[PDB]
Amino acid sequence: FGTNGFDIPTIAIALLIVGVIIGLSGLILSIFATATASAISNPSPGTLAYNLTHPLINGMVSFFSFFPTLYVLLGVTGIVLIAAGIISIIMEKF
Amino acid sequence: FGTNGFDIPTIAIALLIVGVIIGLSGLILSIFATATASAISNPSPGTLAYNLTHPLINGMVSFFSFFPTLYVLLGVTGIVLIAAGIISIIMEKF
Amino acid sequence: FGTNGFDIPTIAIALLIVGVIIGLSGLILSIFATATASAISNPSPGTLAYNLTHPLINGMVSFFSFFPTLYVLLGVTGIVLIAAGIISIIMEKF
Amino acid sequence: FGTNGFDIPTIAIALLIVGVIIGLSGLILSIFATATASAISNPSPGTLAYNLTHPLINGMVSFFSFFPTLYVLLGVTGIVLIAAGIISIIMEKF
Amino acid sequence: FGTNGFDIPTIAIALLIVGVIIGLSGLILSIFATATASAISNPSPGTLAYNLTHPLINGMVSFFSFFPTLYVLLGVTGIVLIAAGIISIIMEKF
Amino acid sequence: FGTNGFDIPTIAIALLIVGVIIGLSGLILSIFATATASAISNPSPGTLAYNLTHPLINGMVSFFSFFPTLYVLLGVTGIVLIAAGIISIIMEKF
Amino acid sequence: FGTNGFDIPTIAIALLIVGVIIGLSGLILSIFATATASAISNPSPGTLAYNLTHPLINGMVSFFSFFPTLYVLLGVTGIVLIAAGIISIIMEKF
Repeated sequence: FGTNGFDIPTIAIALLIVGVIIGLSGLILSIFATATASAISNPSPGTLAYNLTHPLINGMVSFFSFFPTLYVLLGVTGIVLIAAGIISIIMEKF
Repeated sequence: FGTNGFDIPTIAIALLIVGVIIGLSGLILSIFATATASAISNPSPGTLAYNLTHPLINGMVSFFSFFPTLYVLLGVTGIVLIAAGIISIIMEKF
Repeated sequence: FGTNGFDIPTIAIALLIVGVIIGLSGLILSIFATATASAISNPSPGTLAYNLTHPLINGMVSFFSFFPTLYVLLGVTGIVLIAAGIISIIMEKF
Repeated sequence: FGTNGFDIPTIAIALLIVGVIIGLSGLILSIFATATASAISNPSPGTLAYNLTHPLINGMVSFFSFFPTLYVLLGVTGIVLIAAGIISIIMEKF
Repeated sequence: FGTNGFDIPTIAIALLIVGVIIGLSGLILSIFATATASAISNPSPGTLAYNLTHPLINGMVSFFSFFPTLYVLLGVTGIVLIAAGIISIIMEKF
Repeated sequence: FGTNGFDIPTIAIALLIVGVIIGLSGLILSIFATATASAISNPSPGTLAYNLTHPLINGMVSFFSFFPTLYVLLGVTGIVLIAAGIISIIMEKF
Repeated sequence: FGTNGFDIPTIAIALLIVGVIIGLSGLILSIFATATASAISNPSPGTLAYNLTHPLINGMVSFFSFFPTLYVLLGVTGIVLIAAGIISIIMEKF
């Protein structure tokens, strides 16, 4: 059901795979982050350990804050492919 | 029942396959999302785990919100193919 | 699901791997830093041992302060790749 | 009763085997856990033995809490296989 | 009584075999589950044994709840085969 | 019941083995720790024997405190394998 | 009266043998347990002999409590064999 490489069943299967992979990624990261939170403690506000550990958790927070826009762009990517497939069908179906 | 590659039984079979694949995709994603919801808990509004986990679920929500337009475009795709087949039949049947 | 080398499932897997690796790195460094803090003591403000040891912990603090910008740039890196993939798709999909 | 490797009697036998194996696993683990609970005592809240033994039972509780999602995913696995078999039948039966 | 591989007596025998196998599976699982229920006791709501045993029975309940949709899909599978056989007969009987 | 190496009965047996091994480990360590607690006495707070013995029990406490995160990660490991098996099934079942 | 190894008279003889063996086992164990009960006395609640003897009778009670589920599973075993024989007959009698 297509012309050259655009196949609607293939697109549906690809969406299935992408959705399930993202679900697994979210599940695994969320499970692991709880273990991280449990492991690290809060020594004191001003002792040596605080100076040793604070920037690491700051980087954790920053990178985990950068993920959401990555996911948004990854979601936006598919609409471009679908529109390109539609346009390619239109171009030489007539 | 056609001219070159447009076959009405083939179109019906293709619609059957697309519908059943989309049904399976919806079923599997809906089943898996319940397990995800059960697995992740709500630690606290302001502790370390919240900062570690919140953007991930934000990305989950965003991507799952992007699916509906993908499905709408995927549905729109078929009408173009059917109309192109009709026009191709008309062009050289007479 | 792509054109030449841009594969959305591959991108999702890469994000999974990067996230889990960063989580392991943060966990290991945070665990080890507590052992470092426990091991080193505070001899006195002005004796020989203080002169012998202070610049080392100063370098510890400085380098651990340099990590956060490294993590920020590492996070920024991925958006460039995703945008480049989108542009590459757009260039020759039409 | 199938096309290449999808056999409904074989699927039924596989479900039988999986169910009976899970039943045996639950029975054996539940029986053994009672013996574990009987064997370990509660020395005191703050003596040496408590410090020596508490994290072990904490790990017991954690791992036994991780089983339920493992079972849920194991159950979800079969629906994917059945749907794949149905789709494979549909693809080349017509 | 058929054309290539579609044989009505063979279909009837296959339905017989599937029905009897499902009957045996239900009988065996139902018999075994009573023994499981008898074996496991209820220690207390909050002692060590409860923490040790509760998630296992939760997984039991979940997986046994996942069976019904598996059976429903297994039943749906046969109609597809019968319809495919009918269509295959129609295609080249005329 | 699988495609290449993913076998649901094998997964169930593996979970059985892992659970029983962890149960035996917890039981043996808990039994032995009571004997350790009984054997070592408390000489005095400041005599020679205290200086000779205290860091050893400190290391005991520390290592036994490190076990819980080891168990948590060991539990997390299985979900990755199950998700990978599901994804591998999805990839080439269709 | 069978196909390869399933013989109804043989099955009946096997059931006869199993029943008579279980009857003999129950009779012998019940007779011997009375002699055990007669032989052991009750010295006192707190003297040396009580500490010396109580766990042994506790183990007696526990093991004799484990027999019933063993008998239940042994009884369940035969239904599986009979159903397997029926299915094997059905498979190649037609």
